[PDB]
Parts: sequence; structure tokens; C-alpha cells
Amino acid sequence: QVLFQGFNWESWKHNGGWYNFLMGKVDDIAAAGITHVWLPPASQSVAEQGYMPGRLYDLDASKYGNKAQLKSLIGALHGKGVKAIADIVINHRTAEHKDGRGIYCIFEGGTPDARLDWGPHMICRDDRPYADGTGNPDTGADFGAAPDIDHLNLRVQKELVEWLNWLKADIGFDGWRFDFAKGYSADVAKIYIDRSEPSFAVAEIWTSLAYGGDGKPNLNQDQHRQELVNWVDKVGGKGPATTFDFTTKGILNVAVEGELWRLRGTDGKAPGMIGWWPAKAVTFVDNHDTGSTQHMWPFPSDRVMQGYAYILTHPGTPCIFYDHFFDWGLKEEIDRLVSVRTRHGIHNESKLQIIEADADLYLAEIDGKVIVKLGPRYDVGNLIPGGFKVAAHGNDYAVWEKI
Ligand SMILES: [Ca+2]
Ligand SMILES: [Ca+2]
Ligand SMILES: [Ca+2]
Repeated sequence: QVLFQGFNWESWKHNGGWYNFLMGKVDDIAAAGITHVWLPPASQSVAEQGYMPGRLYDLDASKYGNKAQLKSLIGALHGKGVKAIADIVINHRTAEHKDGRGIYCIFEGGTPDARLDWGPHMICRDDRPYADGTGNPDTGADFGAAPDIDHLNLRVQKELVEWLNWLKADIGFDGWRFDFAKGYSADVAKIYIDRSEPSFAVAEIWTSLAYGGDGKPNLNQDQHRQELVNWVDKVGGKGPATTFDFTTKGILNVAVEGELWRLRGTDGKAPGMIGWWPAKAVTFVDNHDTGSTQHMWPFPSDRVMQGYAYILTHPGTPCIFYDHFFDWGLKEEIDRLVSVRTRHGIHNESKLQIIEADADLYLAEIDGKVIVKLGPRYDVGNLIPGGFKVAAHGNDYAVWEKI
């Protein structure tokens, strides 16, 4: 299951439309051995990139293109074996109309009928000024800029599950990416996972790593991955729900700048969520927020290849990012890593064994068939065993495969 992020922060800007543009990269995405691609927010939204949605059913006002174009793209992907997954932004919603009070707290789902046309009652009790006090309090975090949806309300629950099943049915999406899954509770999410039953669902729980007396992350980030492990757990360990492993992204960001000892934690196992529940963890080097033009938490650019060398050989489900693959000229090495990965049947739950994690050498063995070395350590020699040919190498990584 190697996922791809078919967009970045600037994609909505594209001359001629992102969906259309992306039609042209379908063959290449399919060839690379990519099983799923994460598409941006499809409906109408105040903020052009889509994370500020209003008329949930109006795909035609998307800056990425329209409903027609989306079903053409998703048809293409499906035509060449890959699954499309959608960015579900349901913690907050922007309203279409002012109620008399003068607050924009009256919604419009996009259709002549009443689906999704809620009002201030569906906004969380305390989200002033939007909320009129009559809804439930927020089950999770708040998003400053917009109305928060009260997911404890039953009409919100039914019509939102309706919209979800419509997106699988009419549009053809296969699974979900839950934006700001901290915005609402794991219990709420489970109702949406469970009742729309997607073939894949990854949630975005993003919180800070812990920092010691140096301005640098601790080595022990167990409080941080625990939070990811508990969401998957409360939501359903047997469900399709997984979460982006922000703990490996954080550690790795630093680790790669000559601190590869950070890559074996307090327990001699990988410090990320992949060291406690690789199965439910999907790894990434960067996404539209951490990187792209937001640069919220960038991976060292001159090292994004050691990032990929690590997430493509290691357990967890890897996620490649449009940019790195298509625009940074790394298409080929990324490809090659994906091939080593698929050739040896490495997957979700591959056994990982760390051999060395010193400042200048992280050397590890996946499933007994592949060994990945990250680092500038020249004299690696003696540590990689008999019967191992090198599969790929590049800037400060090399992977060997059992012959
Ligand atoms: Ca309506
Ligand atoms: Ca709010
Ligand atoms: Ca919320």
C-alpha cells in the first residue's frame, strides 16, 4: 500500500485545473507501484485550497476543477488499479447566510433541498460568535477562523454520513483522510468510519514533539506517539482507520542532520508510531503543510532522499508527496526504492531490526531481506552480511537486498 499525495499548497492555482493536469500523471503514478492517491478537498470552500468548506455537495465550485473532472480523474485512477481517497474536512464548516443576529451561521449543503442546510444549533455550544449556545460543546479542538460542527447532533451525523456515502457512490472515492482529526473525538470519527465503511481511512492528529534543554526534540517521544496509538485504538484497531505518523516525521527531520542515533529509541526499537503499531501508521517525509510553500515543519531538502530511503524500506504505510516525486527530480530514485520495497514483499508489519544508530550511521534490516544504511559513514563494510547486493544508493543512503 504505498500512498501518494496528489496535490500541494499551490495546486489550486494551476493553469487549466489540477484534476485535468493530474490526468496526465496517472500512468506514471500507476507505474510507480502506488496503490492510493490522496486528493485535495473537493467542495466549495472560502479558502481556495479547500480546507474551509461551505456547500459540501458543490464540487463544481472547487478551484481544482469540477465534479465532471473529478469523476474523469478518479475513473482514470481506477482504470489503472489505483484507489482515490478524499480529504474530509468536517471539524468546521463556513456558513452561507447570516441569521438575523448578523452572524454567518446558516449553511447550505449545495442542493435545492435541505441536506446539510444547518443553522447555529449545529454549531458547538461555546464557539462564539457563531454558535447560539444551544448545541453540544465541542467534542475536541476548535478551529479559530470557522464554525465548529457539533458532531454529537444526530441530524449532523446522518446528513454528513449521507455526504460521505455520496462521495463513495456518485463520485467514487475509496477512503478518507480526516483533516484535523483533533477537532472532534475518536468516537465521533468512528461513527463516520464505520458507517461509510471506506477501504482506507487515515486521520491527521498533529501535535508537538517534546523539547528538552537544548531546543531539540527529546529522543523519547512516547507521550506523542501514544496519542496516535490511542486514536486508532478507540476508533477501532480492526477498522481501516490509521493515522499519519507525525512522530517519525518529527524525529527524522532532525535525525537526518547528523543525529541518526535518534532513530533507535529508549527501547532499541524505532521511536515513531511505526515502532509501536506500524500497521496503523502511515509515514511521510513532508506534506502540503510541513513542506510545500507553507514550510510549517520542512524536511531538510538536501536530505529528503534519506527520508524516503527510510520510510520506503521500513514498516508502516509510506506516503510519497507530489513535489518530491514529480517536481524535485527524484522520480527515479523514489521509484527504485518503491521497487525494492515491493519486490521483497516489505509491508505494514515487516519485522524491523536496528543494527546501529550512531550519529553518522543508521543501519537497519527489514524482514531479513533488505538493509538500509543512512549516513555519511564510509566504513559500513563489515556490518552488512554475506549475500547482499546493493539495490539502490544515492546521496547518504544505500540499501542492499539479499541477493
Ligand atoms: Ca439547500
Ligand atoms: Ca471555531
Ligand atoms: Ca472541533
